[PDB]
Amino acid sequence: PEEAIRRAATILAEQLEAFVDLRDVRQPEVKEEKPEFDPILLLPVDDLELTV
DNA sequence: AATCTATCACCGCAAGGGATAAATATCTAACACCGTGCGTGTTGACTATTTTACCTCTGGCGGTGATAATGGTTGCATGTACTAAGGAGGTTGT
Repeated sequence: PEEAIRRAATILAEQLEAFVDLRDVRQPEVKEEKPEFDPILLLPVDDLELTV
């Protein structure tokens, strides 16, 4: 389950035609985000640049 | 505990979205002034703060009435189911 997740769950990209613009009408509304910056002592191990 | 090939995919690395912070412009608030009026001060006359004195409230409680009145109240403990004990007394027995 440490492999069988990171595209195995994003199959959600195949369950969303029912709900998030069913048609052809993307509208002006945002994504409104989360930033925390380099090189803060709290930053994830991914901020060493990794390998699969 | 090292090796990797061969998974399912994260990175490989192009694009672009929001963000925030700069500059501007607006807002308000903090203040310093002024003016008001109140609680700044002593003095003085008031009248009723307190005390004691006096004259005379409220409520302390002790005292007990007499034409005569002279057989009383009191209602439901409980109705069941048990059974252990004591109580009775005549008698046929110990």
